[PDB]
Amino acid sequence: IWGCSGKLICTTA
Repeated sequence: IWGCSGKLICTTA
């Protein structure tokens, strides 16, 4: 779920 809402670790490739 591509959703960066308050997340240092929101890189998922």
